[PDB]
Amino acid sequence: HHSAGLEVLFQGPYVQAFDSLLANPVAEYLKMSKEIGGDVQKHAEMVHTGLKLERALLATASQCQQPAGNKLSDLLAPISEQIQEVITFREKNRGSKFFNHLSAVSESIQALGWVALAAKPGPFVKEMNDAAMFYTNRVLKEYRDVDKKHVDWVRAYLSIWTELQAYIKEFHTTGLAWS
Amino acid sequence: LFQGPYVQAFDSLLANPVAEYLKMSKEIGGDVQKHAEMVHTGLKLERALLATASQCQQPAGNKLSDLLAPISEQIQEVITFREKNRGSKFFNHLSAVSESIQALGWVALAAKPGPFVKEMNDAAMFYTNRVLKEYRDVDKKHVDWVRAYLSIWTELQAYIKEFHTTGLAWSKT
Repeated sequence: HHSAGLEVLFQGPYVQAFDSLLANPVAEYLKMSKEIGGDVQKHAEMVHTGLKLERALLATASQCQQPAGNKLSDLLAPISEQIQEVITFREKNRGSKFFNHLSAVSESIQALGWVALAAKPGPFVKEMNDAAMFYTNRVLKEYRDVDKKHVDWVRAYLSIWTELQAYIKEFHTTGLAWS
Repeated sequence: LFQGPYVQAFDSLLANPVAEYLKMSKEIGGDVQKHAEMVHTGLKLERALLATASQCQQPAGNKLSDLLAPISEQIQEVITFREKNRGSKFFNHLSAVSESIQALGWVALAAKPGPFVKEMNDAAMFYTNRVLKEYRDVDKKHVDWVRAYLSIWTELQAYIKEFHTTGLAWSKT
């Protein structure tokens, strides 16, 4: 029937593989972000939308021929706007009580842009996760023996990019496999 | 970073209704703010699918459903929020959104997308009329919220009529 509209659909193989690797880190990161609240919670919602746009692009690639140099930026404009949204939130909230949490995310979120690389996407995400780790090391120093929910937040966030590296390694090693 | 023709034409029509809806929802807060963030996410996936349609040759059956699977998940997330928040002080605001959000599913139809979105707008209108009955003469922010939300689907219909009147136009090459 038409009144029901678009029913829930099963994800194709590219996204199924992505979800099996990234579901548990993403869920834990979203749980701990809600527990911390404030700016950490607001930022996680933006990261979660970035991840949802990551899956939408993987689905595109599984059914689409890689377009011309210029024509690809038209496909990546939705994910690059979301990456910038996550970055400008940190830039506008420099007075935040959770600045290092905001910095860990803004300085690593560009990892979602691995889909724009035709060579070495894995080392790119490793370098992004090294930047997240610098700021998360500060969160650990401040909260390791004060608030354990911040310690799990750090571990949960960093494993998103560790699990993204495992996904790229298994399926898209030499770059996102376009149709 | 810069948007393609399909999405730029969408933004020309939907940027101001969407912004107004998000600002009013934040003013109301609570469950209305929570729901609007889910609607904004759905609208972002809509744009992503319009960018896919501009550069991609139309897929058949299962290949097409694989493309639509991200947005279908988000539409359902908007719908399950209302079904799980029946004890809400903003139940009609919640109902207005969940009974109309399937308008984002127009991208799946092979014919007549406008009357489909119109029917979703009729459902939004039934419940927004209950928000108006209740909150006009109480708080005019709810009146501005209704006007903002209904105009999203009014401007969507103008986008469909102008560019994708017989169905979503996919790339021919």
